[PDB]
Amino acid sequence: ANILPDIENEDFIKDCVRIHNKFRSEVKPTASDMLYMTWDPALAQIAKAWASNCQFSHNTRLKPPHKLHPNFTSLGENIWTGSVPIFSVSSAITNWYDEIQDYDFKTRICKKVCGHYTQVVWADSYKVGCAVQFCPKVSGFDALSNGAHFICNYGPGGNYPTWPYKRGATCSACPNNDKCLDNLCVNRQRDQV
Repeated sequence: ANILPDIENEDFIKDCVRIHNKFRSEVKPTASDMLYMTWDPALAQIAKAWASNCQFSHNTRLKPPHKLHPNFTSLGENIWTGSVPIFSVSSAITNWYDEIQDYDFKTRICKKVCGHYTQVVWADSYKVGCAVQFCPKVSGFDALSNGAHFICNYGPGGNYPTWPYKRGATCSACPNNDKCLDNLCVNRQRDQV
């Protein structure tokens, strides 16, 4: 019934990009510097290779002295793991974003887990690529069986110890001369796939 898409499936790519941007467009407080996010198939291959390990833990080669993508020094990563029937790109990314309920923007205090949310709305991250793997078992879950294991990687990586974006009037601190589209800074060069 539920299809787990491959990393080149055009609808899968559209869903990942559109749904990330919708959350980035709609943040509160408004963001002055939120970059428009596009797909990167090299990031999706990286996510594919790591998701294939079926581990609920970060790719060990996201930071120096590794360099998996030739254009980013450090990569970010969000992981979602759950049942095949419940999986969709929309449900997984929304589950990441909804950690906002536990994040206090003013103080950066997180009541539980907030680093999926912060990476979704990380202003400086502008490339994403994702993959979902079918996993008979996922390490780090004992009960789960025959699950969907969905990984997105982000370039450049976010989740530095600072606010995920610069709060301010939308698009008021875009790079260089960038124009604004739905509250996002766009740039023909960055945005090409």
